[PDB]
Amino acid sequence: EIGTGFPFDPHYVEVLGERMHYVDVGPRDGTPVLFLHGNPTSSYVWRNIIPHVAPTHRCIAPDLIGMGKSDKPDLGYFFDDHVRFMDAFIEALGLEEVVLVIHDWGSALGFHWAKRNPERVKGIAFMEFICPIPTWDEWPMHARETFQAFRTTDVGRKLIIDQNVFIEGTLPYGVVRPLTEVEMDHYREPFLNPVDREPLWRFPNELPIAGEPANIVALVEEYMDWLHQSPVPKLLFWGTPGALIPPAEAARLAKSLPNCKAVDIGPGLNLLQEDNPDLIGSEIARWLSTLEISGH
Ligand SMILES: [Cl-]
Repeated sequence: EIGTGFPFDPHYVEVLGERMHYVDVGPRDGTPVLFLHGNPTSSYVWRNIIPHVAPTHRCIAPDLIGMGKSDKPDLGYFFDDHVRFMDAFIEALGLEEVVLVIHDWGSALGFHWAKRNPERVKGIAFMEFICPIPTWDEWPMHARETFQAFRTTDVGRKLIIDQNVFIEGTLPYGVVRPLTEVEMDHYREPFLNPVDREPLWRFPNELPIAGEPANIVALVEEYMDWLHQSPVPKLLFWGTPGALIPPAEAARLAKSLPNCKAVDIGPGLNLLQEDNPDLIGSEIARWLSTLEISGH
């Protein structure tokens, strides 16, 4: 009873001269809800969540540049490249105020956008998000060893670029329930050609771990300090054991962040959307019905 289909018409918009693919469903009668995926997923990750929200709120879910059905410009696919394209995507759709629903690298994009444009963010739903990781000791050995290997230019590229391990390993390892072959083939579609795998390797190399890279550590601290002082409505989803956000950290954030509701999805690792999309979609729709936005 977790759906494998993608029941949305294709949309594409030109952004900095490149095409970006996106979902866009639901009425243009209020504040749209912008869904931002991370590594190594696409808008496909939101397929079972959006249908709970779309009847009453417009849902917009882009594929990041170099990912999903978006174009593949010859870039390094550093976080700042994703910032440029996601800022331009939001402007190309003429979005004014938004609600954010964000995950993994999509959460870095959304929180960084919110810090720069705080008056335009009416709420943030977030899960398995990017915050500073001051020590490798915070991760279990198996995850520590694999990401330390990923964060090399020789070994890391052989694994992610040549062997496609982020798709063939990290992805199904991040879902507690078994991902099916149909779902794996959806996630594999953008990365059939090894030369298209650059974003999958640059992303782990950008993760703010033990002080490096220092520019990402600084920007992440900046948007976490922003979040910690912001009155914006917040909805945090978490699972057990989690990956980036263990239960103990979710419990801390539930008390430290202003105007925050936390929801336990049950068993989960990084890809919570693949373990309990029904609860995540149901709870986003209930929370949207409490915000001071059109339709309240
Ligand atoms: Cl990553």
